[PDB]
Amino acid sequence: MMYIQVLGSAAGGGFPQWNCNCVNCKGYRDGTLKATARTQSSIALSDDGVHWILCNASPDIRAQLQAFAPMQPARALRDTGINAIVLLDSQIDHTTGLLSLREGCPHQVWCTDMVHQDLTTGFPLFNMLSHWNGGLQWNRIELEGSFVIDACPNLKFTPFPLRSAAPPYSPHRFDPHPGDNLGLMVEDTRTGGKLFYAPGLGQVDEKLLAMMHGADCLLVDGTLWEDDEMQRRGVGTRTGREMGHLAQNGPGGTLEVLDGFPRQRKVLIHINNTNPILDENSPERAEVLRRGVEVAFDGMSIELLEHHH
Amino acid sequence: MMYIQVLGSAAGGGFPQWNCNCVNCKGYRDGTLKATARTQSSIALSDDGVHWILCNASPDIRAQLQAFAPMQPARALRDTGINAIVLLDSQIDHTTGLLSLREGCPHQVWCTDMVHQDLTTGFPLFNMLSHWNGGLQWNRIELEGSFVIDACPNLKFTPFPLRSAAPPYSPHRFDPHPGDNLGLMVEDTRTGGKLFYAPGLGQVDEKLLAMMHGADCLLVDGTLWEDDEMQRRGVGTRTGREMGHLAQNGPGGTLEVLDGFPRQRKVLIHINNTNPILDENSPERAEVLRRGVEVAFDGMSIELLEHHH
Ligand SMILES: [Zn+2]
Ligand SMILES: [Zn+2]
Repeated sequence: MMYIQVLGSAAGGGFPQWNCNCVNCKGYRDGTLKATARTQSSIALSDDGVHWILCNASPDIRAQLQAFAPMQPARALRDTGINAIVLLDSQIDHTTGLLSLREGCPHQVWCTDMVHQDLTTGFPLFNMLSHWNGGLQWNRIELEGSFVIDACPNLKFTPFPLRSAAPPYSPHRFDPHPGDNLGLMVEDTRTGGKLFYAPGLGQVDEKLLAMMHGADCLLVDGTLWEDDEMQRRGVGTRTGREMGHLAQNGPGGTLEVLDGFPRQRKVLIHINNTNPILDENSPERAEVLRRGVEVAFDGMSIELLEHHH
Repeated sequence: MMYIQVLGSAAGGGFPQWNCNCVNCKGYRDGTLKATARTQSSIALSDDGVHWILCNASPDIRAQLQAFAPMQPARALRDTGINAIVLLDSQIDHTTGLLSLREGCPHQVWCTDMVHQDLTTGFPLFNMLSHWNGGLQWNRIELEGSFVIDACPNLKFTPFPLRSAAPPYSPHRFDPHPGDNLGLMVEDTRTGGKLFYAPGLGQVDEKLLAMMHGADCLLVDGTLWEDDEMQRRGVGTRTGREMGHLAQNGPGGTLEVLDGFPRQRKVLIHINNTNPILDENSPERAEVLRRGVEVAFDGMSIELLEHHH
């Protein structure tokens, strides 16, 4: 059994977003819209329900941990359910939460060489936190092969490369490198149960589709309904493909992709505050549910029991 | 009229603290203790109720802004009630929140040269955020005199120096400098109403007491009940004076200091998760109330109407 806990299900900014008055955010604050607030994207993984691996450390991490009881097992005066953190990239929204964990150092942190470079230079979290009881202990994610975190010995992690898009602060934003961005396959080696985790997905190739077919649960980018959603709502000028996100709708959209995966569990995560699927009364949400696709929400629990083969 | 809004009232770590199972934190999670959760120390100031100055940008800033409606005036598709941010020091718990505001740059940020040095080097927030639409625009706080922020033209800020204690990450933690730490006097120049704000206060001298007597409201360090509170609760080894905090109780304690200020409004803020005054049923809380002192809570509103003279 692999336990997957959705700590946060929104895109950057969360929902509602602090400075946003789009139809969704204003509607939420007004009480006129049936939607649930969401913190920024982050999941926790476990093979036993006691030892957890945090995937991405969001700026909302304090509220996220507090809302999920296994994060505080209370086995000692000081304690936490977090046994390791895996970073998929070096973006502020995926790393800032580490600052809020510094009272609990040392932490085992898994990330690529490229992300470690960013987090020792442009956003020098490793350097900063080294002054808190040894700080973050770097475990290198290699760009081929798999890894296993000791605390959850039955979870086998196999990262896969995504198009490189270093964050704006990065010394190499204008010079992208392999290892800037990855997605995760996670296997419970006791059952063969497999999670495909790609909260940021801007393109799909044949090899990607192949590896998805071997998965049991697909947890994938749900940022925008349409590629021009930001402009439609009047709160941004950047497009979906510009931000490295495939929209749900349209030719080559994620809903079209997911049509080829009837037997997988399918869940959208990393949902932007502008996305109508957040409206529980929207025809867009209705269409997602009609396609057998789920919309992640904070506190969602996914249990992977077994492999389909 | 000066509006003071307590966005967060806890010390670093907040209450409950994510990795803490002390009597208070465990009691809160158990439902067996009558206490209210608190986010990390931060206040907002206004002279008109519409334009706000944030004092310290805490890691809890998203939840803090969301809980206080004037922070979203909704005058445009993009909007915020934050017109400026004042930093009193460069500590992670007082600055991290800026990362969560980057979608709203440019921001006017007031801080000393020493804090600006830290935030361009060891924790390079200014450098990072410069890539978000101009980033943070530095306004230097000088080490003498006053300043006025344009958006609230009736608030006159006069900082006062505190003992220098640069954060652990700082290139000069072992070499403290004037300007590392300050407190604030804030005057409504329409009424002469004055706030004395010292959320971190480790010592008091004659000049400090003098300037306090000229204030109408004293909003001061409430971190620990006793100097050895951390050890008593079993969750730390550092002492109150070691962390630059005068405890409420004992010779030279803040309660003893506050005895000399009968006519000022007196409010404790920046309260540690270990502090028994958080227990609404504690005899420690009872003693505070008996002394005419208040315990800040998230969402507390303080209105300064006029000067006592
Ligand atoms: Zn919005
Ligand atoms: Zn505690």
